[PDB]
Amino acid sequence: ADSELQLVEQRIRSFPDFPTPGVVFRDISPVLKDPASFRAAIGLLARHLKATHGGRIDYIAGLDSRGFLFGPSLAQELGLGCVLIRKRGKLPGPTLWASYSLEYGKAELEIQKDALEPGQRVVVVDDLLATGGTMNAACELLGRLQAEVLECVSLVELTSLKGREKLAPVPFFSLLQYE
Amino acid sequence: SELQLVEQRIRSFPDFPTPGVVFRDISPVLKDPASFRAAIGLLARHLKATHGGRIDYIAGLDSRGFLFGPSLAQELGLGCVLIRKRGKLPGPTLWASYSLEYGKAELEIQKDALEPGQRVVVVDDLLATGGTMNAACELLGRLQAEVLECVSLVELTSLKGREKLAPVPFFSLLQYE
Ligand SMILES: O=P(O)(O)OC[C@H]1O[C@H](OP(=O)(O)OP(=O)(O)O)[C@H](O)[C@@H]1O
Ligand SMILES: O=P(O)(O)OC[C@H]1O[C@H](OP(=O)(O)OP(=O)(O)O)[C@H](O)[C@@H]1O
Ligand SMILES: Nc1ncnc2[nH]cnc12
Ligand SMILES: Nc1ncnc2[nH]cnc12
Ligand SMILES: [Mg+2]
Ligand SMILES: [Mg+2]
Repeated sequence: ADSELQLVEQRIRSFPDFPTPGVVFRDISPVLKDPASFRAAIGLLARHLKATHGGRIDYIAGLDSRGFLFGPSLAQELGLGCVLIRKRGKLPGPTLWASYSLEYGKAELEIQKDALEPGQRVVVVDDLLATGGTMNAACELLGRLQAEVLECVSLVELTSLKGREKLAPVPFFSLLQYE
Repeated sequence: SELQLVEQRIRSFPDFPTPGVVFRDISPVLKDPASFRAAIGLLARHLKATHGGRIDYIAGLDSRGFLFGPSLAQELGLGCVLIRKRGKLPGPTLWASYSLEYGKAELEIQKDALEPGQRVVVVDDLLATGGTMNAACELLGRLQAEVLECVSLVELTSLKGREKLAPVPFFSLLQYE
């Protein structure tokens, strides 16, 4: 058992029935508050991506909002820029947008039309994968820009919600798996 | 020239999200690794110089504040606490309503985010009217935290955000009218 993974796992805390009945909410806040834990999370993700893609990445894409907490740090670790995929209405200039559902509601994601040029290689990062709706919407938009999505990564994966399978055949990797 | 790497990576869009606003887009700073690194480094060096070893935590403001908070905290060897838009955080919370340049909103913080006395520097991407950053200071004030300083990448000086935070020290890398 990797001690690095334990530093992350030990800092996840759970709240039942938030924000709606029957949801078991995984709170990442303690990971951010513990510098040792955050550093471990970024390092583990970066190690995976370095080994899996050999540096052949152009940009990291961070997902509004909790994905914002990991995107830039991960990109910086890898020497890469970070592109923003945001909740609809937040980004200026020409955009594309897509509707989707997540575990406990629905929303719309959006990306600036000039965020990526055709052919550019991207890895998508978010804090947690659940139903995979949010990540799938991100992949759909990056596809509209003719970007190649190499992989999607998160800190946490809720495997009972089968988000992984929803993303196929786009590869996926998480640090931690809960039901 | 480190500052110029940041300066060169701000775009502007008139009348977004509403008429009368000139929107400063930070996307290009994030997209250019050298730009982003320069920004974090400039912020970190300022804070180390100003506060020595007296900062306990960085607090980053949902959402665009999240882009800088964790990086800045990591650079300084500190943890980052989250101040989120109301409704987003689990557990017992405090919240406060406020006006920003182009709308109204509400921020929230977890009651156990901080212990009384602990010293915090608040980070956000951009300071306009100062309403957001002020609301964040209020929330920290209710937890009896000591807010040492507020910082941002961009400051819109004609909106007098600095005066709303006074006498709390404020520092920004870039200034526009
Ligand atoms: O796999 P899914 O079922 O789509 O759920 C996962 C997504 O939902 C949450 O975001 P949320 O919409 O709560 O916004 P936030 O990031 O601002 O918390 C979470 O941060 C993921 O992005
Ligand atoms: O100085 P003020 O007048 O308060 O305005 C500045 C704030 O407004 C913007 O946030 P916004 O509410 O647009 O949400 P976002 O961070 O998700 O873009 C920006 O990110 C600052 O936090
Ligand atoms: N169960 C959960 N916990 C935390 N964030 C989530 N986003 C979607 N589902 C979630
Ligand atoms: N003029 C502006 N540009 C970008 N972000 C902002 N947040 C508040 N006012 C803003
Ligand atoms: Mg999210
Ligand atoms: Mg903001």
